Amino acid sequence: SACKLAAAVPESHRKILADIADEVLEKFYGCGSTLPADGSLEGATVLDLGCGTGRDVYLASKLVGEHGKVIGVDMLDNQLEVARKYVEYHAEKFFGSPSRSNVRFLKGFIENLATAEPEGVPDSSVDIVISNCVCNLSTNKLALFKEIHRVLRDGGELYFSDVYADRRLSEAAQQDPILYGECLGGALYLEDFRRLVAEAGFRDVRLVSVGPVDVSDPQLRKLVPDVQFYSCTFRCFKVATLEATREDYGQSATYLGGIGEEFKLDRFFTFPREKPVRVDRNTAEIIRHSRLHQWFSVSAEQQHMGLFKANDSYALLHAPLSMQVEQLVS
Ligand SMILES: Nc1ncnc2c1ncn2[C@@H]1O[C@H](CSCC[C@H](N)C(=O)O)[C@@H](O)[C@H]1O
Ligand SMILES: [As]
Repeated sequence: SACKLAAAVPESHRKILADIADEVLEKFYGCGSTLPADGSLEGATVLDLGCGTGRDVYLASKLVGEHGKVIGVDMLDNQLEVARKYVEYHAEKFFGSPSRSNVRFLKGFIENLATAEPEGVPDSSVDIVISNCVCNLSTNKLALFKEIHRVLRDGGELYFSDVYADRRLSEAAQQDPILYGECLGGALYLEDFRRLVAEAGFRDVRLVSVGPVDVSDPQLRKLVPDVQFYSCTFRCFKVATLEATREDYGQSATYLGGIGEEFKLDRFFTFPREKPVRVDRNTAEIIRHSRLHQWFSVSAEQQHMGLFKANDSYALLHAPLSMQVEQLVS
């Protein structure tokens, strides 16, 4: 019904999740994973938008390690006061519990984290911004995405899970608070998403995972007849030199190990240890300016060879976003 792990949980996250307070997991309902299984998180500052009971906040906590930091934001006392419960519990995980926790919880609206109350979230403080089945619920999406842009460091990354549509919803369906409350009503047409995040400073969206979402309950399915709701997990890097098109300047880039046998960046790129792999300029700028430069040697720009076609799905790479997400999902 939208808000439920609409894919399997990744392996590494399971080991952890076992150890997460069961209360936090009874409650909790987002479409799939909003946190990489890269291994790329040690020492990061992660912010969660609409964190609720803090499932993702506490999973991030273990992932970042004792010396990274997590900040869940949520608008509701009732959701926050549940997650605050287990700060100390989950400090066992770091051995020295009642003291060793990274996490903290701010109360505020995600469209404005500068007024989040315990304390605000200043400009350029965050490495990763996550969210699990929450952004579809915003009222001013452009405002939200700009806000996210204000708060990431340069080379930082919006990496998040949310529910998206085949097509714009009818004027009617927009209004229905039942539909909206099931995290379907507010969901975005994939092409309007891309348009917005770009309007807001993110010109390069990359799709990690797509999930079938089905309304079944036909009291709803009437207002959205031919719609096909999705659950997509998207990374958008904050990097000033990205263009809206994946141009090719001759560069390869090579994963050096440190994490696993291979680093998998998106559906299109998989760098295994010490094997160079050709990339478009954006993909290079991402690696260079993000936290990734440390596991990554990256060739120099050369001559422009027009649109990047060095990939075996290059056709699709350049396709609209709707088409990308029909083809994966089939
Ligand atoms: N405009 C807004 N500002 C801040 N938080 C919001 C919001 N609209 C909805 N939320 C929060 O969004 C959450 C949707 S439920 C998802 C909670 C969490 N991501 C999980 O998977 O458990 C709720 O906890 C709600 O409090
Ligand atoms: As939801």
